[PDB]
Amino acid sequence: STGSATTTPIDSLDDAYITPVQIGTPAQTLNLDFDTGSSDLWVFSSETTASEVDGQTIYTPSKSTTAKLLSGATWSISYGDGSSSSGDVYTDTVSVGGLTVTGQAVESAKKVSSSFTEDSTIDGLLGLAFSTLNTVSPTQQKTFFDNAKASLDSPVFTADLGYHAPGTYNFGFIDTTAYTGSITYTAVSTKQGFWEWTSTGYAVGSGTFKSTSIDGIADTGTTLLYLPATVVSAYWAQVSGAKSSSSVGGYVFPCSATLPSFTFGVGSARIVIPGDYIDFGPISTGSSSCFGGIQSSAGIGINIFGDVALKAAFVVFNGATTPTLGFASK
Repeated sequence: STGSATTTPIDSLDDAYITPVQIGTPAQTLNLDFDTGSSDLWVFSSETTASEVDGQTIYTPSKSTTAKLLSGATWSISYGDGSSSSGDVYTDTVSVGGLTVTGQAVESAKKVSSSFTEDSTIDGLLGLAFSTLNTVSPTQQKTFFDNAKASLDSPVFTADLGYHAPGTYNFGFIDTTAYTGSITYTAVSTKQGFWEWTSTGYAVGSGTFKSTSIDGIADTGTTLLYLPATVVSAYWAQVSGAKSSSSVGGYVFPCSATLPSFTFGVGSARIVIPGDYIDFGPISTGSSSCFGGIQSSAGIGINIFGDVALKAAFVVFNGATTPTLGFASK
């Protein structure tokens, strides 16, 4: 089997991407944030505290003839941005782009933190990291990809995120028309539950490539590119007037600037992030200070190849017995 679904930016900045997902019988379609940095499929629901729902579409398990309470199971998750959610668990039929999994754990939110409430465009998350990170207790549950893998034509999914435009998540096949050149594959460590890999270095604009190992995670659920402070300083030093602002919470730059590109290495290959992809717009409405899309990871504990980086590539998440990651230009 295969599946193919379009993923759409939630706003004009590409702050996140939503993909429609069918849950239950008859189908209830929710727009979920596919997140290769976590491993829970959770949704706003009829069980979510009413004051914490503000415009989201909810899953109502009582209206699904295939929903079953997973007795005794609870979940609770906290994300790197400080947001969180928790609740109980149903199993139900879940389909993405024509690919169907029966018996998928659908984690129903009883509580969500304010940032989820305040984002009316995201109805939940669909985790695509390794199932060892799944938070369901006392019986850990598998991701949608883990459940589908055996049925897929090939045990892979691909992320093709657009810049200011829709893109595609495919399951079970590699669309050879969706990228240019060849796909360069690189090793993955699953020891932390992430799609963790080592970039071979970077360049800023037309500058020379610096060969240096940068361990980080391919995370579709993180908006920006978080890299070591040395790398980030070298980037922003090429932008007149750019500075790190403690009050804003990262590097800002004059909105009048033209930003240089940023290149990262994948083995001997190179992925070029155009400068425009690094512009996240005014820090507050009407400001002439703009927020940068490359930020320091120094306070995180891990480097994160988020959407800013991944949207410059066609990315293969290869879930073979030994997982690997593939990157191609597009």
